[PDB]
Amino acid sequence: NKCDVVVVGGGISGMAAAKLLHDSGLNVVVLEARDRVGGRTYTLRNQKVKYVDLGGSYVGPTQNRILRLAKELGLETYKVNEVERLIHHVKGKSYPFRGPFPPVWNPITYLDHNNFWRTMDDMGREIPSDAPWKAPLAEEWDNMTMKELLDKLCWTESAKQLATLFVNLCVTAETHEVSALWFLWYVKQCGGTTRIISTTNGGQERKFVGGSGQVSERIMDLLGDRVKLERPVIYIDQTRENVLVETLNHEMYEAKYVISAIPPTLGMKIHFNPPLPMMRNQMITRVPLGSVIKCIVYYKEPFWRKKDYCGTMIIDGEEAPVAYTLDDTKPEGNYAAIMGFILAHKARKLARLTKEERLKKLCELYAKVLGSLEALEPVHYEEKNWCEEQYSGGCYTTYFPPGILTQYGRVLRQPVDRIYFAGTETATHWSGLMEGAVEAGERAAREILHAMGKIPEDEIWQSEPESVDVPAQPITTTFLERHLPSVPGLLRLIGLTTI
Amino acid sequence: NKCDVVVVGGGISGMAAAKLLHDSGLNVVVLEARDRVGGRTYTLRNQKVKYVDLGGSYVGPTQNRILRLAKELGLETYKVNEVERLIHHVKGKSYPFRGPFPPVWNPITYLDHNNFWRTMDDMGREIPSDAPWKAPLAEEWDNMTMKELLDKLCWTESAKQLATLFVNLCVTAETHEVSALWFLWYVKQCGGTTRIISTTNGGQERKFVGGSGQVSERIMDLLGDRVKLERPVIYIDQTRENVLVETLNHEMYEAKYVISAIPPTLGMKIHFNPPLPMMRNQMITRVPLGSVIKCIVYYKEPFWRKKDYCGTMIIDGEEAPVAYTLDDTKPEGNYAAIMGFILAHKARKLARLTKEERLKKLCELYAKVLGSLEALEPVHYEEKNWCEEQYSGGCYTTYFPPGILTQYGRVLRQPVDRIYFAGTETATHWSGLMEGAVEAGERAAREILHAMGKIPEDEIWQSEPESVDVPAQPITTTFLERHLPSVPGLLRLI
Ligand SMILES: *[C]C1=C([C])[C]=C2C(=[C]1)N([C][C]([O])[C]([O])[C]([O])[C]OP([O])(=O)OP([O])(=O)O[C][C]1O[C](N3[C]=NC4=C3N=[C]N=C4[N])[C]([O])[C]1[O])C1=NC(=O)[N]C(=O)C1=N2C#C[C][N][C]1[C][C]C2=C1[C]=[C][C]=[C]2
Ligand SMILES: *[C]C1=C([C])[C]=C2C(=[C]1)N([C][C]([O])[C]([O])[C]([O])[C]OP([O])(=O)OP([O])(=O)O[C][C]1O[C](N3[C]=NC4=C3N=[C]N=C4[N])[C]([O])[C]1[O])C1=NC(=O)[N]C(=O)C1=N2C#C[C][N][C]1[C][C]C2=C1[C]=[C][C]=[C]2
Repeated sequence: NKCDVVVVGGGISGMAAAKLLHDSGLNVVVLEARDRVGGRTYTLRNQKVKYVDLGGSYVGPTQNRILRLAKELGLETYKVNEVERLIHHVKGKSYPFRGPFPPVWNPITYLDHNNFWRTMDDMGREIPSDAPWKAPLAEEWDNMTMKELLDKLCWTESAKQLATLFVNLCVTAETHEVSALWFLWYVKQCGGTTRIISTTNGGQERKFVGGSGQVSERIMDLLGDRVKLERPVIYIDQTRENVLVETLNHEMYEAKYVISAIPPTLGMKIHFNPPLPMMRNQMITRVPLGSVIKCIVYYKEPFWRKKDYCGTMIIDGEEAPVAYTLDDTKPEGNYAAIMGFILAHKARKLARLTKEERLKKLCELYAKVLGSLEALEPVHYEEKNWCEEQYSGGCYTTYFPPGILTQYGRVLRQPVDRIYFAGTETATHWSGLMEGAVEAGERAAREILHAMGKIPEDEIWQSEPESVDVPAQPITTTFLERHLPSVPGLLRLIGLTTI
Repeated sequence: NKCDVVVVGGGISGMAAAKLLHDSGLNVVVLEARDRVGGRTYTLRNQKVKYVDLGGSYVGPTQNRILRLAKELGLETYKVNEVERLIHHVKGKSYPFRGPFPPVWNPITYLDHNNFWRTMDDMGREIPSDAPWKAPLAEEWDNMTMKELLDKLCWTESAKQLATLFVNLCVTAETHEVSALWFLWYVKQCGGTTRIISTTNGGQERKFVGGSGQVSERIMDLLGDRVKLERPVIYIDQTRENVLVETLNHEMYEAKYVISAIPPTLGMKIHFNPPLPMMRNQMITRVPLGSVIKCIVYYKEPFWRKKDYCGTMIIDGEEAPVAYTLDDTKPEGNYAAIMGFILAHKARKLARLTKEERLKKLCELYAKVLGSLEALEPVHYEEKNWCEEQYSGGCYTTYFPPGILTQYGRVLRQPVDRIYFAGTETATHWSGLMEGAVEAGERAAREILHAMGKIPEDEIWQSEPESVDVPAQPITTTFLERHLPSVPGLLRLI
């Protein structure tokens, strides 16, 4: 009933906010719609898999907040398998390689690929992480889709196809669905192209032993009966001295402040009194989440390793249901498994099939890519289509269609009277991921602490010490990578020598 | 409590559905979130204006359903003033003209303008009204914004600027915000470029005497206590024999079927049990409404008429708060007024100002465009910013960003168990307008009648006889309009 702060949403962000406030001595309540905490993280446990992350899973260097929170809760990480060769499957053929990027041999295609990634990061440097709408060319970039940008930048189909796969994989959306400004911000605020795409030294380096769901679960353990499950919030009334928060199951909660720790668009599920300001009212109708099915196929052994394949496959082409896989085998070497994502339009298209039909398609794909009949012999299968989730809206995160980030972006984490906004979408570093969830939850909590006069203004945003367990190697480039011309750059160079 | 059909939303679509079901002998309840009916229509009454439409207002030829429904309810229309000259204000100068289209005199510009409008309609002919995702090039066109299309098609800045204004005015959204497929469908399903843009013989020909709000009000009068105001729906449960509909004010309604007559995205405000199917679950997060402030400045006299101006202004350029106006003077010739729309990003930008500040900006603009100091002497002002409305989400209607219509469009009016979908967004003719609201409400009602075995399948969709009061003249083109080359066409010929 009565408390200091109501946190709407018991995902990592809401739980991190609640924990910080609780630790500070405030009385907090977490109102969670589902019969579980964790939200876009979910760790299934059964005898066949032991445990498996069906939602958010990967953590890595530079994600120091999630690493610190998890460590404090008694969790450990392990390294995703990248010992053996990666595979790039292009035009029906597999090409093994090493390093974050698939190598390209054609001199022209090489220049084009090199220029694409370089330009993505170049453009990124012009975009403030905490205010992407302040980029010098914000409007120009926001008024273009990523498809238009790729069409302009890529002088080869090879680069365009790989860039497209990259976008689909990064933000579970099609290149024509998303703003170029927003996508460029998204990559930059994850530390750039190399950091976001890498397993070793990147966002996919590690997973939590026992699953990421433990983060939210262990915070719930700490908070006890303060977490209220199956309490979807339907109504927030700020017309009186204390904020009134009502749930679907007919309960009323009274608080000094509220943290909204749900995906921005899911704010639509709440009726507000007084109405939201115009900009937020419209913003929450303009910000969809992406589409993805996370699929894990289990095998007797990690047979790919015997062929000097680590389990990573970058698979291009419309026919492939999954465009990207990672080895999901336990650190102990058992429960051998391949994790694959079915992305964007394919999540929509293939949702029509049965679980068994999807398993068959994945195994047949993997058999071809790995050149291994063993891939046709799965022992178990688990999957989760996040598009079906009423209380998520999709995964991994919210994307911005053209024109929206510049017009409505500044509204995202602007308080509405006594409502403050958490959720990974409001983060400024690794927004979209578990790291961003922690950053945003703790920042929102500290905004309330400041509002109560408990901390100074300069303590709202707090730096995080680097993990000792997961140190970050710097992202480096070669002289040639920095200075090799683009394709049009080479053509202009030829033109001047001709003239 | 218990009834045959619960209609969620008491706008024109919900009211039209409820009326049809009521007339058929079913027990209906309308659950309306606001303290009023009408939704995206709202007629304000006061001494200063008598009445004024602050939402949907215009009707015209080919909109036979809204005209028939209004007539039955005892309403009449009158013609929007288009006797005198229209004005196109370009690069700081006013150019008076007659006919629906502002003329162009540069020959290359003429070819470009002609080709643009022609191509819009050409493309439209390949788009099925009831299934735009079935267009032969549906994916190609859906994966482009209108901005990209205009960039490809328009070889002149003049054409591109006017095309942009057209998009902004049509769908209260920026060219880069919207799918080309969806926009081309939108225009085509309103009868094409000429029909949608025209006052005389088009969508802006007429208004209702006394206001369009009377449509929803008079149906509420007919239905009596069946309409429940300040009942926002929060929860729909379909797990049991009868559908359970719960409201915010703690009431429970039980019905055999439900009609959702709210903007698609506002379905998000309802918690569903069981959850919605995947495609609808995501669809309702992908479909925003546009942004507009409707502004009416009142004057002592319709002074523009004295200068042989009808009051229609098409105003190019970023600086102008309002890109389009119409004379809003009463049929009697009193309550002289100019109606203007503040569109898309300008609605966002100018919302920051006070009502008085917007009035000043509009009056100064009108003084410039009309070349009249009389425009600086308003006697009254009314405005409505639809972006602020929790239970609308915007106006005039829902737009589809690139990629959405092809991926999710088929979901729009697909029933979910015992929930059927009305609302202007689900119409196949004049979707977005009051006409579409009536079409969709009556179709949704008839889907339920068919589900109950009361009517055959072929009666779900019903043709509408042409209004005798507002007959439609055909849209015609000249030989030269049809056959003159585009700019690249002329270049290839050279
Ligand atoms: C789903 C997913 C997947 C499948 C995957 C992934 C993910 C996801 N991610 C993301 C994560 O998960 C996120 O971010 C997080 O989790 C978030 O958090 P937050 O913010 O907290 O949120 P949430 O969870 O959602 O929560 C919320 C809550 O609330 C609630 N509600 C609602 N509504 C309501 C409520 N309550 C009350 N009332 C009302 N009304 C709900 O229920 C919930 O609970 C991720 N992340 C990370 O970190 N990691 C990972 O891994 C992930 N994932 C993914 C990834 C991928 N990656 C890839 C690979 C390769 C590559 C890539 C990318 C790029 C490049 C390369
Ligand atoms: C806003 C607006 C404006 C400003 C303008 C306009 C408009 C609008 N429009 C549109 C109309 O209005 C519409 O369409 C209608 O109205 C719709 O209907 P419906 O479908 O029925 O829907 P609504 O109204 O929205 O209703 C709904 C209801 O529901 C409710 N809710 C919500 N949620 C809920 C509820 N309930 C319970 N629960 C829950 N949860 C609400 O409240 C409501 O009530 C229009 N239209 C027509 O027809 N006309 C006109 O005029 C209009 N407007 C406009 C126009 C413009 N035009 C222009 C000029 C020149 C040109 C143009 C265009 C193109 C070319 C040229």
